[PDB]
Amino acid sequence: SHMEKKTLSLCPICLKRIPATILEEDGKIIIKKTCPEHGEFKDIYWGDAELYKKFDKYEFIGKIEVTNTKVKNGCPYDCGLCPNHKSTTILANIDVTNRCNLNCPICFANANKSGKVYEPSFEDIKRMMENLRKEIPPTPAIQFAGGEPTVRSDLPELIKLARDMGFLHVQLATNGIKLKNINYLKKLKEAGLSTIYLQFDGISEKPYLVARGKNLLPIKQKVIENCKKVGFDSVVLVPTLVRGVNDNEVGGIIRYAAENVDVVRGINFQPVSFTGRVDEKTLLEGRITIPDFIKLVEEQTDGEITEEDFYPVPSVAPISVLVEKLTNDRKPTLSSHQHCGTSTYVFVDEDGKLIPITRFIDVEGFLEIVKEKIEEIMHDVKVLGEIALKLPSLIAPKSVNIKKIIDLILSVLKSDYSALAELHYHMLMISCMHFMDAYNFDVKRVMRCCIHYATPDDRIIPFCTYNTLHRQEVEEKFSIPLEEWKRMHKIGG
Ligand SMILES: CC(C)CCC[C@@H](C)CCC[C@@H](C)CCC[C@@H](C)CCOC[C@@H](COP(=O)(O)OC[C@H](O)CO)OCC[C@H](C)CCC[C@H](C)CCC[C@H](C)CCCC(C)C
Ligand SMILES: CC(C)CCC[C@@H](C)CCC[C@@H](C)CCC[C@@H](C)CCOC[C@@H](COP(=O)(O)O)OCC[C@H](C)CCC[C@H](C)CCC[C@H](C)CCCC(C)C
Ligand SMILES: C[C@H]1O[C@@H](n2cnc3c(N)ncnc32)[C@H](O)[C@@H]1O
Ligand code: MET
Ligand code: SF4
Ligand code: SF4
Ligand code: SF4
Ligand SMILES: [Fe+3]
Repeated sequence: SHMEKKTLSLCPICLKRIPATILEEDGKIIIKKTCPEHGEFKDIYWGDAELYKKFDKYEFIGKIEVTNTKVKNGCPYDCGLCPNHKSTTILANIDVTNRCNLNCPICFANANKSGKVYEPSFEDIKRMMENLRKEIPPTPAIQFAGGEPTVRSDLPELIKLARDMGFLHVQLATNGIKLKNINYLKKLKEAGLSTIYLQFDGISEKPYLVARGKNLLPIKQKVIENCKKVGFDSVVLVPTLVRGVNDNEVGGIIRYAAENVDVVRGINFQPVSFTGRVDEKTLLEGRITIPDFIKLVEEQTDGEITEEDFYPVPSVAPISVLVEKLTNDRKPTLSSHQHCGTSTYVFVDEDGKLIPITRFIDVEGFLEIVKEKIEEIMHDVKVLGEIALKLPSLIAPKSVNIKKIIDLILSVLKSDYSALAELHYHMLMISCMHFMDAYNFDVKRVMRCCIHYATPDDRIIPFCTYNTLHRQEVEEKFSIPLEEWKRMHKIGG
C-alpha cells in the first residue's frame, strides 16, 4: 500500500465527521476512515491509481466573497456558503417540488416518500434567485429540479423568471415524460429554456426497468423526436451509471447521442450515488468511479476516445482567470476539485466516427500558453495575437472549418458567452461527475464544490452536502402535509 492523502469524511451510520486516509492499493485508490463509535469503513475512492495521480496536477483553489452563513461547527456542518468555501456557485439548483409522476427505485432525492409536499411559491423562488445573483461573480446558470419540475403548471413562468433575473443559462432536469406532448415542449422553448437535462438510463429497456421500474425508452425517444421537430437543439442525456445494469451500454448511449447530435449536446454520466433511495442490490454491487467510466468509454468506442482525451473540471479554470484579468471583471471559474468529474468533447464526422477535440488540438499546450500569458497580461492584444498566432501550431474532421473554431475559441477569451454557446453546437460533450455519498465523502472535495442548491431559508448549499445532510431538514420545514396540500391545490399546483 501507499498513503496518498489525509482528509475528513463522514460515518455512514451516524453521519459524524471522522478522520480519513486516502491510499493506493492494488492499483486502486481506496478511502479508509474510523468512527469512534461505529468502527472503521472502507470504500473505493478512484478505480485507477495512475489516473488519480494524473488528475492531481490540475488542482485549482478558488475564492468567494459573498457568504450566507458563518463558521460555527466547521465543514461540512456550516453550509452555506460559509467563509471557508472555495468556489462560487457556477450552476445553481432550485428544487421546485418534491412531487413526481414516477416512483423510481433509484432516486437521490427520495421523492414521494414523505407524505408532505414541498413546493416553494413563485415569490420564494425569486428570492432564492436573488441570493444567487448577489454572489461575486453572479451565478450564471440555474437548473430547476426536484422532484419532477414538469408537474408544476407554472414551470414556464419559472423559466421566464430565470431569464428576467439575468441567468445566462436556464436548465431543466426532468424525466421527460410530459415532454412527449410537443405543444408543452414548445411552451418551455418559447419561455426561454436553454437546455433539457434528460434522464436517460440506456438504449435498451432493461436499464429503465431496473432503475425506473418501467420501460420509459419509447417515451425518451419520443422526446428526442419532438426536440428535432420544434428545433430544441440543446439536450443532455443523463444516464445513472450502475454496474451490472447499464455499464455495458456506455458506448451505445454515446453512439445514439452521436446519431442525434443535432439536438443532443452532451451525455453527462452520473455514477450511482448512495444517497436518498437506492435498492439494496445497487447499493452493494454497482459502485463505479470516474476512471472506471473512462475505461468503459475507451473499450466501448473501439479506441476512438482514449483516457488521454478526458480532462478534469478545474483544467479550464485558468481560462476564466485569463479573461478575468483581460477584462478586469470577475468571471465564474470552474474551481471544483480535480477528482469530482471529467469531460471531453468530440466531433461527429460524415461516416459517424468520433474525433475528440484532443485528437487534433493540443489542449494541454493551449492551457499551457494560457497559464503563461496570465502573468504577462496594447500588450493584451499582442497576448491575444500571440495566442491567435500560436493556436495554428497546436492544431481533424474535414467537415470542421477550423478557422471558425479558432475564432470562437479566441472570442471565448474575450468573455463572449454567445461564442461559448455556438462552440458547443459543433461538438458532443462526454462527461461524468460522481457525486459523493456518506461512504466516499471527502471534505477536501466538497469545500471546492461549484454546484449549489438555493434554499428557502436564504442559504446556498453544495450539492453533495445538501443530499447527504440537509435535504430532509430543509424540505420538512417548508413542506405541508399531503392530505391538506391536495385539498388546497389543483393537480398542477
Ligand atoms: C476541452 C475538454 C478536454 C474538457 C475541458 C474541461 C471540461 C470539464 C469543461 C466543461 C465546460 C462546460 C461545462 C461549459 C458549458 C457551457 C455552455 C452551457 C454554454 C451554453 O452552451 C449552449 C447550450 C444551449 O444554450 P443556449 O444557446 O443559450 O440556448 C439555446 C436554447 O435552446 C434556445 O432555444 O448548449 C450546450 C449545452 C451544454 C453542453 C450543457 C452542459 C450541462 C452540464 C454538463 C450540466 C452539469 C450538471 C451537474 C452535474 C449538476 C447536476 C444536478 C442534478 C443531479 C440535480
Ligand atoms: C478551447 C478548447 C481547446 C478548450 C476548452 C473547450 C471549451 C468548450 C471549454 C469552456 C470552459 C468554460 C468554463 C470557459 C468560459 C470562460 C469564461 C471566462 C467566459 C466568460 O463569458 C461567460 C461568462 C459570463 O460572464 P459575464 O456574466 O461577466 O458576461 O460565464 C458564463 C458561462 C459559464 C461558464 C456558465 C456555465 C454553465 C454550465 C451549465 C455550468 C456547469 C457546471 C459544472 C461544474 C461543469 C460540468 C462538469 C462536468 C464534469 C459534467
Ligand atoms: C437529476 C438526474 O440524476 C439522476 N439520479 C437519480 N438518482 C441518482 C443517484 N443515486 N445517483 C446518480 N444520479 C442519480 C436522475 O436519473 C436524473 O437524470
Ligand atoms: C432526483 S432527479 C430530479 C430531476 C428529474 N425528476 C429527473 O429524474 O431527471
Ligand atoms: S461545504 Fe463549503 S459551505 Fe459547507 S461547511 Fe464546508 S466550506 Fe462551508
Ligand atoms: S429520480 Fe427523478 S423521476 Fe425518478 S422518482 Fe426521483 S425525482 Fe422522480
Ligand atoms: S456536486 Fe459534489 S461532485 Fe460535483 S463539484 Fe460539488 S462536491 Fe464535487
Ligand atoms: Fe458513526
